[PDB]
Amino acid sequence: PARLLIPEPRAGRARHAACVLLAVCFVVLFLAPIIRSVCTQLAALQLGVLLKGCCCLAEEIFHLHSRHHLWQVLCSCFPPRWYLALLLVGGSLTLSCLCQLLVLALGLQKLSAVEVSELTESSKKNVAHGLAWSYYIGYLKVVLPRLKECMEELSRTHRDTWKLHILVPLGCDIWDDLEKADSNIQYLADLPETILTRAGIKRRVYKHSLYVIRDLRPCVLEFASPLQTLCAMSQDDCAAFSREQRLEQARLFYRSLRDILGSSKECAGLYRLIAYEEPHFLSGLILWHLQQQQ
Amino acid sequence: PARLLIPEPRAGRARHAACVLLAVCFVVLFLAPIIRSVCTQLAALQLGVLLKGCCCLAEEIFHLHSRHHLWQVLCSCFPPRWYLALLLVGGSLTLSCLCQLLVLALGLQKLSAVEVSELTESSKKNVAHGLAWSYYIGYLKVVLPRLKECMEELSRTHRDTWKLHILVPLGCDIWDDLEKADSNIQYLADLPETILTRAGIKRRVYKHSLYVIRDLRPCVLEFASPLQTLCAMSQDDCAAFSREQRLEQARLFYRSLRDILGSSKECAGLYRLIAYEEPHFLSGLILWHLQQQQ
Ligand SMILES: Nc1nc(=O)c2ncn([C@@H]3O[C@@H]4COP(=O)(O)O[C@H]5[C@@H](O)[C@H](n6cnc7c(N)ncnc76)O[C@@H]5COP(=O)(O)O[C@@H]3[C@@H]4O)c2[nH]1
Repeated sequence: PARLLIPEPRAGRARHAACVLLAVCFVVLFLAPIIRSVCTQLAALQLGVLLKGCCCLAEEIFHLHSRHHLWQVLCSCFPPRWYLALLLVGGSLTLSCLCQLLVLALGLQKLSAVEVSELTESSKKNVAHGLAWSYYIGYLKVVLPRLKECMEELSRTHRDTWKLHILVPLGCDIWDDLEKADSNIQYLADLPETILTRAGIKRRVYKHSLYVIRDLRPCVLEFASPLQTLCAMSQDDCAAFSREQRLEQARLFYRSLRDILGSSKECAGLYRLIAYEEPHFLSGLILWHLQQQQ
Repeated sequence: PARLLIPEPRAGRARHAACVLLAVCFVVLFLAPIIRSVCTQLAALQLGVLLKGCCCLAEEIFHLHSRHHLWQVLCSCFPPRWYLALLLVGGSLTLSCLCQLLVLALGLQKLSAVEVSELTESSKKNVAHGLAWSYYIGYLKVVLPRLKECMEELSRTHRDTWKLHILVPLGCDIWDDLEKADSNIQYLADLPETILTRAGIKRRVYKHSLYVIRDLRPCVLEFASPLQTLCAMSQDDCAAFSREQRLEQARLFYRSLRDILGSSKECAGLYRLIAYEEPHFLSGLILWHLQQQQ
């Protein structure tokens, strides 16, 4: 199997390194008269933060009813601990205000790549987590409990392997015809369908397929579909989206899906996530996962 | 029809208000000796930004190969115009460094609601835009060109109305049985299906339905499905997601879908977005949209 390097979540040791550098710099400040001097700089920052809120009253007043329907807007305007800044302003000029305005005009407070990356993958509001929730709720929550009955119905036409391997290709190749993927992968038949009236559509139909892979074992197998969506979210270039970020979002999607099916409760063992990169081959990986459980 | 208040995109007039306040404050500074003093504050900011990059070398060194595979990491570490800060540091102490570290330790640089809102909806990497791209590529790109042929095939069993009204309920109510939605909405039949081998599944089936609404007109009609996903992304509470943000994300989804089908090229006039809030009724709105085109 190929080496799976998916990124871990952020541990948050940067604050620890900042604290250590703070303590070391205080020790070198060792080897009372200057503490007031600290305040002469400190509220100098906390003015400008307030200034940012003042400018954020600018556009938000054009969004009163359409986004916020007064006190809600000013509640949303500045960071929530606003009284510390005024508390520090009271404990004491135009140069500071003009410097903060000269910063805020030219826009030199642009965050870097790693900061927006941690802000993206920290919140659960990016593309990959929402799309993984869509794939979990819309498909996997519904089909997977009805898998064993259709398997038994085809059985009247190996109980360890009655699962649903989801191929998750961390990359670009997504194929509709898996018989073009290898000469070893062969189509045999399909499962009995599933009929559900979902979201106004009456009798929506979910299907499957059964693939026999030999040298001599059957399995159910399909691709994780919405990666295909990402495959058109950068090729068509109508979304601001790059290939390196495409690989990043695919790894994030596999990580989020692994997390969701980790704490899943209905999906007992019926799923089996197979993920890979491009280093024939795919049948060899399928056979390795298939023999691994036995 | 109900009043549709969807939020406009950010115009960006806050920078203009900052510039005006800058010019006015410079005029009051009117009515050369102090400009060097500006630099004594100015690089005082640009040190600390560099300090943030120093702390962002901390956790990123635990993410060398798993996210970035040296120079790529330091390239991603600080904001890209790094030389202006060192240029300003050269033009001239421990108090400034300790103040910036004391800020970065306690974490008082937390962005407000409106800043993270503009950062979210500014980039095309939130939940609603990616999910709208999924609904456009997976379903609307495929089905809609094959609509007229199925309509003509049922016609051999009103050409102005041969469309697909997508009900987009900006809210919480999403129903599977539209006959429970009103006594006026009646199910009649379904369109001939669509069979496509998509993403490894052989013979995936797309269906539709035809609803006759009288007092005396037929139409095709369905719900925008993945809003249902959002309806379970906060009720089950396994995602950090609120109801006010649910209404916000639904409005954002309708806006993004309106934008995508605005610049669409295959979907000629075959879609017709109907969106509403909860103020019987739904049939009255459907009849108003249906009579509006004629
Ligand atoms: N009304 C309606 N009838 C349909 O047959 C249908 N099929 C798809 N869709 C909607 O279009 C989009 C395309 O599916 P996508 O591939 O991007 O992810 C889909 C897809 O990965 C998976 N899935 C759903 N139905 C099938 C299916 N029959 N076969 C394989 N996978 C499916 O579940 C994901 C989410 O489905 P929904 O989020 O409930 O609505 C889908 C989706 O929004 C349909 N909408």
